[PDB]
Amino acid sequence: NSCSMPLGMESKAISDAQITASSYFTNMFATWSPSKARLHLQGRSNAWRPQVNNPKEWLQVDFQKTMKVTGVTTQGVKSAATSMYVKEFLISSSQDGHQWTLFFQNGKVKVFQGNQDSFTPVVNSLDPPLLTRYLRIHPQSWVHQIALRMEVLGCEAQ
Repeated sequence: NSCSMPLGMESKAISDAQITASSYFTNMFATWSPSKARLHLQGRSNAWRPQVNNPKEWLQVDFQKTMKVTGVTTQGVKSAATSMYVKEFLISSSQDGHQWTLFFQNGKVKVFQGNQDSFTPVVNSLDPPLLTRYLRIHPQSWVHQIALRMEVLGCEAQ
C-alpha cells in the first residue's frame, strides 16, 4: 500500500520534455500538447488531444528511469461546452524504448475502462504492477474526441 504516490504529472516533477505523443492538435489559439495531459490542469487547451481521432494514436510518459507503476489515473476535458473523454484504453510499456510489452490481465490484453465524464478522475490499478521506463496509453473508445489529463501512481523501483 506504500507504492501509490503520484509520480509527477500534476506536480510537474515529470517535465514537459518527458511527455510525448503520436500527434497533437494545435492552431493559432490552442496547443493540446502531450505536456498538457496533467491531472486537473485548467486553461484553454488543458489536455492532450491527438491531431486526428483514431484508435492508433497514443500518449507516452518517459520516467527517465525504471519506476514501479501501480496505477494510472485518467480524466477527460471540456473545450468550452464540449465534453471529451476516453472511455476505454490499452497500455503498453518498455524498459529501453526498443522492446515493448502490451499490458495483459491473466493471458488477455487488458482493456481498461476509463472515463464517463469530462471532470472526474478514474484510477485504474495495474495488477500486476509494471516495472517500466516508458508508459504508453492507447485510446480505443471515446466520447466526442480523444482528450487526456493523467497521473501515474507508484514509487521508485527499490
